[PDB]
Amino acid sequence: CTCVPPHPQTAFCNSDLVIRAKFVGTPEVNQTTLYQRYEIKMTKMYKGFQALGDAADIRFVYTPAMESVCGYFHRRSEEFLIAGKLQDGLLHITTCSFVAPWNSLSLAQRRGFTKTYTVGCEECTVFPCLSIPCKLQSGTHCLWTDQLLQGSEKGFQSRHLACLPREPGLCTWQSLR
Repeated sequence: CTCVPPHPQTAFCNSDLVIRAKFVGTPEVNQTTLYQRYEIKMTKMYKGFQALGDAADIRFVYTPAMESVCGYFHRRSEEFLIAGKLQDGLLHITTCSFVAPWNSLSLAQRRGFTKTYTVGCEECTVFPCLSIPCKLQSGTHCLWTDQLLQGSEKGFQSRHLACLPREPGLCTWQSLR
C-alpha cells in the first residue's frame, strides 16, 4: 500500500459519510470479494444525516482483506470517528482513511468534523509537502508542511488548523481554537 494519509479536512471533504461508532465484531472476511467486514454500533452521524435523516443506521464498514492493497486493520471500548467513502453500495475505508478514537481528537478536530471543515471543501485545497523542495502553486491552496515532520498527524496544521477562505482567491491556514 502506497497511500498517503490526508489532512482531517481533506478526509471530511472527500468522505460520503462521517460517523462515530464502536467496533463490536470480530471482523469477517468475505471469501468471494476478499473484503473484510467490521460490525459497528453507530452513535452519531456528522456528514450524511441530511440525506438519511434519523433513520440513519450504519452497522457495517468494509476494507480490503489484504494489507498490501490498503486494508485497515483495527488495533476495545472506544468510540471512533470514521470518515468513509461509499463504493458499490458499501461504506469503505482503507489504511489511509481518517479513523481514530474520538477521545484522541483535539477540540479543534472535533470542531472541524462537526462544524468547520465543510467551509473549505468547495474553495480550498490542502496541498502536499512531502519532500524539500515543495511549492505553493495556487492562492487557494494551503501547503501542508507538517508532512515533513516525523509526528505529522500531531503537527499544528494537522491538529489545530483548517484551510479556509480568507480573501477572494486566497485560502489560509486558520485556527479552529
